[PDB]
Amino acid sequence: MASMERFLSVYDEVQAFLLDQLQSKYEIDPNRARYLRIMMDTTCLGGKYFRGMTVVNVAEGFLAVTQHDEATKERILHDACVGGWMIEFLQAHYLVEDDIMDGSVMRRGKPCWYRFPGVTTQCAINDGIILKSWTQIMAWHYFADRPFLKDLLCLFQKVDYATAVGQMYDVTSMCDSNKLDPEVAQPMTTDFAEFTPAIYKRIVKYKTTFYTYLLPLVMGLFVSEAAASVEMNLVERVAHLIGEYFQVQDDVMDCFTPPEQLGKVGTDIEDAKCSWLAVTFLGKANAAQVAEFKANYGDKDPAKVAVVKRLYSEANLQADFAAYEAEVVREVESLIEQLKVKSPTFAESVAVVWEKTHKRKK
Amino acid sequence: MASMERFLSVYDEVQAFLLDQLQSKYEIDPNRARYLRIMMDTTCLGGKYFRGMTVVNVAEGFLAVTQHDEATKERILHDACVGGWMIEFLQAHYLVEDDIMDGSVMRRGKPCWYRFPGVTTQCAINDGIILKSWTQIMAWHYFADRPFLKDLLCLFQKVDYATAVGQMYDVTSMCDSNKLDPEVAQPMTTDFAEFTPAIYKRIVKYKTTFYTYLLPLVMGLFVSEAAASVEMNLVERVAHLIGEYFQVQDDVMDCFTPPEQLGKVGTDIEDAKCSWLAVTFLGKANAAQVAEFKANYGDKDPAKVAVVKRLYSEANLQADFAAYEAEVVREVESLIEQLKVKSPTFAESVAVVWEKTHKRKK
Ligand SMILES: O=P(O)(O)C(O)(C[n+]1cccc(F)c1)P(=O)(O)O
Ligand SMILES: O=P(O)(O)C(O)(C[n+]1cccc(F)c1)P(=O)(O)O
Ligand SMILES: [Mg+2]
Ligand SMILES: [Mg+2]
Ligand SMILES: [Mg+2]
Ligand SMILES: [Mg+2]
Ligand SMILES: [Mg+2]
Ligand SMILES: [Mg+2]
Repeated sequence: MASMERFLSVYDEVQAFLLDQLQSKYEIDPNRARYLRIMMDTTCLGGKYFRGMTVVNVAEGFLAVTQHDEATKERILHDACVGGWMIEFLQAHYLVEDDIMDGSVMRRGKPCWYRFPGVTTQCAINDGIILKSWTQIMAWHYFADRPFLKDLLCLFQKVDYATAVGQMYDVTSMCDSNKLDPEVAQPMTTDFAEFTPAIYKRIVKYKTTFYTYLLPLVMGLFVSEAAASVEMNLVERVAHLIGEYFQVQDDVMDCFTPPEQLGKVGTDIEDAKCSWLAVTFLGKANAAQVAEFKANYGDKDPAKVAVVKRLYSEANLQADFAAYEAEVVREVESLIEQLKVKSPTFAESVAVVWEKTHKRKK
Repeated sequence: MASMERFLSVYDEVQAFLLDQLQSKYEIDPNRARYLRIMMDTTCLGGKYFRGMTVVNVAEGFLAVTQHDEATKERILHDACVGGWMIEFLQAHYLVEDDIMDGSVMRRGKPCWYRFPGVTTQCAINDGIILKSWTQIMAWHYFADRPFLKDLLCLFQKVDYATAVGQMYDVTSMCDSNKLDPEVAQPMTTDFAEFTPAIYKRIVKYKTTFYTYLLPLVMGLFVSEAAASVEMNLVERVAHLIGEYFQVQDDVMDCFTPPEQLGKVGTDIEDAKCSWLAVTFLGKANAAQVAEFKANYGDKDPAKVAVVKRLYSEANLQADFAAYEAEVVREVESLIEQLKVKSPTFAESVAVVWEKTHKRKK
């Protein structure tokens, strides 16, 4: 796609500025500059760029239906790219830490950043922190004169906070709430009482929906200066729904999608994560099925993992997924329909975003 | 001290707001709210609060020499406390990650946060991230109406970035620059060619001086609205000097100060850190001394650590420290003298900050 290459060109423009600043104002040596360049490329590139490209196509939508000088058209497009990358970089930040947390071995077909021989966990933690720091630097540089600044930084902060809170919920999802004690080591849940749709929804919302759909959609609105034209309660509502779906997809892909296609090696079962599959299974399984699940979940043992994957297949889970997908298509159509009232151009943007998500394989 | 208890009361006011927001807008359950409260208390409290109390006494300085209503006097003091805590929280953030990175066992007399049985490294990484996130939340809440907002956030971002960059330099200080390769595992330096005053100064500057002296001093100036009265080039110059000293202190304390007094268990030697002691030793040691240092540095082996501590003691390092301290007192007096020209009230503030630092034991 031609549009994806134009977005990727602003990355090179962003990377060159970021590395020159390091050299000119932070006294970095060539080899450490090289290291961070490699770190940037590995962590930030290789993905679908769904999040970056959403802020671009929300922005383009308005550009087709708005009178602007050629120069303004150009600057809004450029703004959409920097906004895109900020998000991309913000995700990169979260991925790096997520991988050390979930103990993953592979991201986007290459090894996980911390698993690079010359990196190790002790560098990666800081590398991630720099990735987040970058988002703010490229904000204060590029958007220094822009009206939408205070508002962009405020949303960024808040979206970021939700993500950290969501991450906290997720990494402690295999614990019993009432047992949580910083002084006593945490045992897995034996009863799985916190594997409810409710508690799962709560997790997904904060860890996924804010940075994945809310942020790019509203960021496209900011760069366009079109926040006022749409009803923000709908955007929050649509973003949390497509966001929920996007994470449900990610969960099934973890178990049933081959790594070569996925680019990721599954880790949920071995980590006893409160995934949609675990929750949905427990949502329909019988007494014998449940007991066998309890005796097998949360182990790195290839046999116990296989017993669970068989338990999922037998429970006919891809039937439950198609019934969930059917109900989401309804509610997304609904909300897109609602969005036409005030902003037809943003309503289609959401129709396109939903389409690309509802279609993904990796 | 009475002033330290008043600052600590705003912490309780900050913590209560932060935890109520979680409950009201982020759907947190009592036990997870309890967890973060404990996490906040352990990471943020227990320290000297040098950084928080500096923004307070810079602010008070101006208040004694400026006409203000009782209400304004009160609001500026309150602002100084929130500014103080932001910094305290920003440090807390860095400490948590620093401890996993340096592999430390003890912070402020208690175990390192990640070493709490009920925490583990996988939670701690995110906990740290939340600590940083908090600083921004309490910024956007408390300083939403304040003129100094854009300027405070901009400095915070930049100071934060330097710290991450400084951290990057520090964790890779036992490597050879030219060998750094994300694909090849990193061997210790055998030649120690990057153990120069220059390279050490470069490290300390970015990892310590920005968040420890620059940030609180200028933050006190912002809350007072007094940035214009002082010359910023002097503040940057004085903060990087006292900051250098503060880190030099931290290095000697690592080796020669007993943990019971320090609250920390030393880790530099075992990690082959580019510390002031290592650099200063190599700066005066002979051929036989150097070779023995090379064959012993960077090991967790109690015997090899002891051989190094003896090498430091023999090289009469506390003579070199007193000559460095003497030269810093000169240059700090100098800069304080320079600061009297435009701002006598801030000049004393720096005279007091230097005094407390030059006096510390822990
Ligand atoms: O399966 P992955 O690693 O793609 C994941 O969705 C990433 N991720 C998603 C949301 C927040 C985050 F920090 C990280 P998860 O959390 O491991 O499921
Ligand atoms: O000895 P410590 O742990 O007090 C240290 O100064 C902390 N610290 C200082 C600066 C930045 C940072 F992230 C952390 P160091 O780095 O381990 O020497
Ligand atoms: Mg995760
Ligand atoms: Mg993961
Ligand atoms: Mg997953
Ligand atoms: Mg360190
Ligand atoms: Mg340390
Ligand atoms: Mg130290």
